[PDB]
Amino acid sequence: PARCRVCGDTVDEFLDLGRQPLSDRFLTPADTDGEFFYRLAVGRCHACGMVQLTEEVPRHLMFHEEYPYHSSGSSVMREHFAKVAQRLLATELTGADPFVVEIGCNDGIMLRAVHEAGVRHLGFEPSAGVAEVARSRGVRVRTEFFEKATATAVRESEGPADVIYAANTMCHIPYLESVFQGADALLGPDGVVVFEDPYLGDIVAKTSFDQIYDEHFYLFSAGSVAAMAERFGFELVDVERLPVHGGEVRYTLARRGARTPTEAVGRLLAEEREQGLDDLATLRTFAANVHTVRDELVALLTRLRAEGHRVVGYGATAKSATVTNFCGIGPDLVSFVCDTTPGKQHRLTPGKHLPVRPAEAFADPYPDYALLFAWNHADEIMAKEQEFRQAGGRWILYVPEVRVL
Amino acid sequence: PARCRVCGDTVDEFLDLGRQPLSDRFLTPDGEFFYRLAVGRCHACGMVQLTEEVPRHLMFHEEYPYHSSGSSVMREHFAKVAQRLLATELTGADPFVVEIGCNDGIMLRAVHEAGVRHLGFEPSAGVAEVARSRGVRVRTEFFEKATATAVRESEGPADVIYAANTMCHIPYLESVFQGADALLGPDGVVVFEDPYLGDIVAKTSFDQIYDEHFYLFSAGSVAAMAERFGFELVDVERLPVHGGEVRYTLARRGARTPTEAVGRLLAEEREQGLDDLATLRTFAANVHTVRDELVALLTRLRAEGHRVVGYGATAKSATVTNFCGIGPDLVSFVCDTTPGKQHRLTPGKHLPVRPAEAFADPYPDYALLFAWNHADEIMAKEQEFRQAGGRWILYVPEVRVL
Ligand SMILES: Cc1cn([C@H]2C[C@H](O)[C@@H](COP(=O)(O)OP(=O)(O)O[C@@H]3C[C@](C)(N)C(=O)[C@@H](C)O3)O2)c(=O)[nH]c1=O
Ligand SMILES: Cc1cn([C@H]2C[C@H](O)[C@@H](COP(=O)(O)OP(=O)(O)O[C@@H]3C[C@](C)(N)C(=O)[C@@H](C)O3)O2)c(=O)[nH]c1=O
Ligand SMILES: Nc1ncnc2c1ncn2[C@@H]1O[C@H](CSCC[C@H](N)C(=O)O)[C@@H](O)[C@H]1O
Ligand SMILES: Nc1ncnc2c1ncn2[C@@H]1O[C@H](CSCC[C@H](N)C(=O)O)[C@@H](O)[C@H]1O
Ligand SMILES: [Cl-]
Ligand SMILES: [Mg+2]
Ligand SMILES: [Mg+2]
Ligand SMILES: [Zn+2]
Ligand SMILES: [Zn+2]
Repeated sequence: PARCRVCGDTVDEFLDLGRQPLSDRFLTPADTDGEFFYRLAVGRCHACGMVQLTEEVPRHLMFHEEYPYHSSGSSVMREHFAKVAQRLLATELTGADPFVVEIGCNDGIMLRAVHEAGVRHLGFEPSAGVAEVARSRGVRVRTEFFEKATATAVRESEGPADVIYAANTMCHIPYLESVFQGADALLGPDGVVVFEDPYLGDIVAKTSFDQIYDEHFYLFSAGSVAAMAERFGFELVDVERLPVHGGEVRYTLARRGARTPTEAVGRLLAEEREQGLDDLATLRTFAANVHTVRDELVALLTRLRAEGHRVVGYGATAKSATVTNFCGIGPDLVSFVCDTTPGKQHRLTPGKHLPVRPAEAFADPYPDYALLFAWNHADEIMAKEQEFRQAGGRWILYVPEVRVL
Repeated sequence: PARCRVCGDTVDEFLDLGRQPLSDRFLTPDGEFFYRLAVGRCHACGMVQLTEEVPRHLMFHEEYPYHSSGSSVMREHFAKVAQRLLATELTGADPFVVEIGCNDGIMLRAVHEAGVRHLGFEPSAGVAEVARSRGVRVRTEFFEKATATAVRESEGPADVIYAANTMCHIPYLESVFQGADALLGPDGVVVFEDPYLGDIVAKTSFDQIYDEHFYLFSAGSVAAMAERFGFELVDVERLPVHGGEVRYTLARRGARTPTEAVGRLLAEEREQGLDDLATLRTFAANVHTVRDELVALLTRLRAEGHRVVGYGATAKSATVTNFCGIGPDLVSFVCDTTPGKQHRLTPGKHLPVRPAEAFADPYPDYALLFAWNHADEIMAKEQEFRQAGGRWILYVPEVRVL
């Protein structure tokens, strides 16, 4: 059976999402025959507790020059990261020439604020097209993967870092031991690694299975991160819940013994215990709920198609690949998906090949129903689409359950 | 005989913050108003409330120096509120939102831009003209039974009545909720967000207690006030703004099913013991502790010869300075970005208010952070101060130097 990527012990599988494409490999017609697939399934290490995918997707297939996710296409997320820059600038710098490092800086949504404040900084972004965005904003960015050797080389040329930050990146990286070897080389004396990622507790509580796909190798919790930190000579010393991306936790890891864990760490552990997050049974109940959501969503879409309604998807999310492929949802059930990201438009969604169109197509004419794939952005979207609702249009949500609004 | 402004039963006092000035009344350099600031808990309905009501025309007036749109974080916060209300509550052919206390109208402007019918109530003439300037329909009236009833009659039913940092400012809740009964749709709701009692107690954030904050709402006291007025607490949400708030959703009794969040927050109040006067006494004890340590610290520092400056001329700061006895001998002046407040003096204790630039002229040894709710923003801005060896004094949730 599978072996844990953190500790090497045995992983018990609890959800099999079947054959899946790369979530962010939007296709032209020419690409469909060559299309990569893998088996997506999730399990729990019985030793260390880390919840993780069973099949590692090679990193160069996911992250590469044409990687299509631009972080700065959301107002809520631009403002989130401006506040992140402030937090780090306020609490994690010392001395005359402090140094902020980000792993997975993308289009520079966070570091651009660090730069504008005059603080020395460096991002690692192996996806060149978004890295060019970051650079166009004044950000220093190496087009390379953060791992032990690259971090260690930066330590020599740039000196110690006050903080290494990563958002929606650390869970994308199976090779955590290399990353933390790199952090141990690169951080200064009072340095920390601060990372925020989709939280297992929220996923389980919301039945948000679409948070499970190729780029989410780990579904972190405080318990698993605490064990992982200790294994690599680090220590979980602070936790913070965040509402973005469906529910996340931001973890702060110091070298072991360097800092006093905050009371927040124990509080979140107790939440996990109240949730039963570390019982496989809870995880099995999750998997049954995932199956109910699939049946109810497919039955709803099938009925709306039978009635001759028009259904269109809203937001070509990476997440949505898990939904379409696990649920068997093709162009017969959802005619196209509207998305604001220019590089996603005029292409086909992974595996199930829904056409992606610009947002403007949503109004020409308005559909009867919009399937909200970008449900983590619901208020922004439902707010602005007033003409849709005035014409009687309805929203279909499937988190935390299938429902029509 | 302290009487509950919601149910009229007896209020038991648990904290006395002494003689205080009006919080937002900054002085040019004799006729200075003081009132007694103290807080108690109605033993019958649980509502925590000030023991003396400041007459409202003294507080809310033409030159009121808070514009909501002044802060980036509240601009951002209110954009999201607009999106929330528009997404969740303002459904139908021709939905109508009313706001109590719309101020300079940032929130309603997004409702106006979405093409939704609305009306702000804003009795401060000046902020009201700003809101109008942004396209917001505003009456320059206090929201109360009569004014709300007439809006019902010209404009028809409202889907939502919303209030931010305003409901806690209004003693006359019965009048407000009558207004809302006249004016709300069938499935309409009153949605309001205010500084949360549970956070105040948890953070010993006693500077949240001052003239404008007449009520310190909890889920429990809100549920009881709602039921008194024939409404029902059907939703709650915690918000990090202004030191910790909760947003309460009220519908008419039986109109909606309370969300699971209402019960969870009531549980957290059970766990915190928030409905026990003993817990409030403990809080009052901690406030006294905070004063001792802060005073003792500032005194040590100025004997040691160090220079101290305040950062942010907040409304809240007046409670701290006057309760703690903090005058210009302990803390030399206060920097602030509100032109409105600059080159005037602080209420009661009289620290002078000078613009942000004065902080760097030269930097002090210690900066006493009154605008503690904006710590990241402020501390991230002030890189040279830190680089120069500066230090920050905070007193929430406890006195300490970072
Ligand atoms: C607000 C808005 C968005 N949209 C569109 C824009 C995006 O294409 C998509 C949203 O993608 P959004 O939920 O942010 O991330 P995705 O699930 O892809 O997830 C990606 C991939 C990644 C790194 N692995 C990850 O973990 C999260 C961080 O990011 O929706 C509109 O059309 N109209 C809109 O008004
Ligand atoms: C960010 C920043 C602020 N500053 C300054 C700006 C303000 O004067 C003060 C902040 O006041 P701020 O915490 O918002 O509210 P106050 O307690 O006044 O409270 C007021 C009174 C009122 C309506 N009753 C209320 O409840 C809240 C909503 O608003 O500090 C800087 O100098 N530099 C900065 O970088
Ligand atoms: N080993 C590694 N080092 C640095 N970046 C990496 C990486 N592996 C993947 N990435 C980058 O991680 C990013 C995840 S996208 C998330 C971007 C941004 N921090 C946000 O929160 O929105 C991608 O741009 C991808 O190229
Ligand atoms: N009965 C009443 N009706 C409407 N507005 C009122 C009121 N009593 C006070 N106000 C106004 O309520 C506001 C409180 S200040 C808060 C303003 C804004 N809602 C915000 O959250 O930033 C002031 O503008 C004050 O003039
Ligand atoms: Cl399964
Ligand atoms: Mg230790
Ligand atoms: Mg539009
Ligand atoms: Zn393991
Ligand atoms: Zn009472």
